[PDB]
Amino acid sequence: MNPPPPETSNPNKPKRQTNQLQYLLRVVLKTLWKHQFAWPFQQPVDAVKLNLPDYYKIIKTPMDMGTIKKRLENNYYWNAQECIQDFNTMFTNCYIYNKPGDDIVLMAEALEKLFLQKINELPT
Ligand SMILES: O=[N+]([O-])c1cc(Cl)c(O)c2ncccc12
Repeated sequence: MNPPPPETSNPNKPKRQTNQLQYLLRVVLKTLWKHQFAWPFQQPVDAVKLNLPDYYKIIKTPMDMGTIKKRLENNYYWNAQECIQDFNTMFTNCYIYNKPGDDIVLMAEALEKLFLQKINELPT
């Protein structure tokens, strides 16, 4: 079945809140969340429901915007770069599992371009 979801808290990890990390939540994630193509990325891939029994055979560092949102809400990250790496893992996993031009990939590519637009300029 499905693996445990990625952690959204960790008391051994030091927490921080920066202007940039608040912006990644309130502006970047909250607007990506509203996109019509966001729904596949709002929660961990349910390989059992989706009948993708090889998914977690191939994807060993899963990530999703639901997990990122909870991390941001928990101040789980030390800096904005940690959060941006999670977004990139999410996108890269989708391009690894799937193939150019697949419906799910076109959705990921639309979100990625939007994501790149929004982090082009972060607050001070
Ligand atoms: O939720 N989904 O339907 C979903 C999400 C993600 Cl992130 C994927 O890579 C998928 N790949 C193939 C089929 C469905 C997928």
